[PDB]
Amino acid sequence: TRFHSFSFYELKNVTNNFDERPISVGGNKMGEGGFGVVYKGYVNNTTVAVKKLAAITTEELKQQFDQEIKVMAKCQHENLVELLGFSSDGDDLCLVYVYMPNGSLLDRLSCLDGTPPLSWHMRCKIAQGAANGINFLHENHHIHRDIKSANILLDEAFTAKISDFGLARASVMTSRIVGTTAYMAPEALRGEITPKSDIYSFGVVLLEIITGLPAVDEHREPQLLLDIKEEIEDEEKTIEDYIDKKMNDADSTSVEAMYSVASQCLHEKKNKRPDIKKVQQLLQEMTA
Ligand SMILES: CN1CCC(n2cc(Nc3nc(OC4(C)CC4)c4nc(-c5cnn(C)c5)ccc4n3)cn2)CC1
Ligand SMILES: CN1CCC(n2cc(Nc3nc(OC4(C)CC4)c4nc(-c5cnn(C)c5)ccc4n3)cn2)CC1
Ligand SMILES: CN1CCC(n2cc(Nc3nc(OC4(C)CC4)c4nc(-c5cnn(C)c5)ccc4n3)cn2)CC1
Ligand SMILES: CN1CCC(n2cc(Nc3nc(OC4(C)CC4)c4nc(-c5cnn(C)c5)ccc4n3)cn2)CC1
Repeated sequence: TRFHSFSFYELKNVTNNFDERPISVGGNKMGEGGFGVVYKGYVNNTTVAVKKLAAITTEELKQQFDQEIKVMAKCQHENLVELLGFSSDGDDLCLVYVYMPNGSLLDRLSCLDGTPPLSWHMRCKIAQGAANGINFLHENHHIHRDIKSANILLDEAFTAKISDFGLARASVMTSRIVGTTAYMAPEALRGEITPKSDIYSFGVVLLEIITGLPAVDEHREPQLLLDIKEEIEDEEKTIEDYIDKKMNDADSTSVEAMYSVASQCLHEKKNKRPDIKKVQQLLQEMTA
């Protein structure tokens, strides 16, 4: 697959000079990370998302921009975001993607901008879709290294689409430890590079789908959502205590079936964790 080489001013045109005001206000800014700002645009009579990279050295940022392109050139799947083009220019790095009508999983779980809560049926399909996207990357010998709800984007049909490949690796140890701390496997925080870590991170994403809570809340007991696993095992709290109350269609059997998959993904021992193929098989058996 080949990408369109855009000019910074030819991208400044579609985003109305990268209007930093929100969409609701009438601007073009639709969100931010980690590591730049996602902007709304229209080009070839189609809506696009333009991410403007912000500088955590600028030489290391350029490497992630390059990794992104390399992975996006090789990998293409139904449950993966598609790269449209990029702007190289003089210290101005921008990536172009197709606009995701429903934004991110993080934002739909928090009902940001007054969006309706996701039903348990929509949540099961989003989890299945995301596991299919991770399956494609693991089959194509890639490790994402940053599986999180802000990187699981959603289209008009709520089709889960994995994004941000700026840290992905082919198929081990490393001195430069990267990823999101609230989602990292114990061994990943220790410098190991294994697709078994991507499973741990997906286990956190699943607890977010069950609870509607963020992975980390400094003003919460426990601060890390992955710790609720221990509270449940210790009978300190139940799964019912943690189930998102913003659902009317969540049956106790399939919620506990999804919790079982998350609990297994969240094993301390990377080898005692199921592979993405077992994850997909369990998530499929959950909608039966
Ligand atoms: C600082 N940086 C700014 C941006 C700059 N730049 C890149 C392009 N275009 C481009 N670059 C590719 O190489 C990489 C990813 C940059 C290293 C590339 N690679 C593949 C490919 C196919 N299979 N695989 C495994 C990879 C396909 C298409 C590609 N197109 C234009 N400007 C590079 C330097
Ligand atoms: C200042 N800077 C401006 C921009 C300029 N620049 C141009 C490119 N274009 C590019 N580069 C590739 O390089 C590698 C090998 C991926 C890294 C590349 N590779 C493949 C390919 C297909 N199979 N494999 C194994 C690789 C296809 C197309 C490609 N296009 C990248 N940077 C550099 C200097
Ligand atoms: C300031 N600067 C602006 C940009 C301008 N510039 C344009 C290019 N375009 C380019 N460069 C490639 O490769 C090199 C030179 C980076 C390594 C390249 N490679 C492949 C390819 C296909 N298979 N493989 C394995 C590689 C395809 C297309 C490519 N296009 C390079 N510099 C120079 C001056
Ligand atoms: C009420 N409504 C307000 C509007 C709302 N909404 C829709 C979008 N569309 C969107 N947003 C992206 O980014 C986020 C979620 C803002 C941060 C995004 N990102 C990429 C991407 C792929 N890789 N990388 C590195 C980035 C591709 C496509 C995208 N599409 C944003 N908000 C829906 C609900």
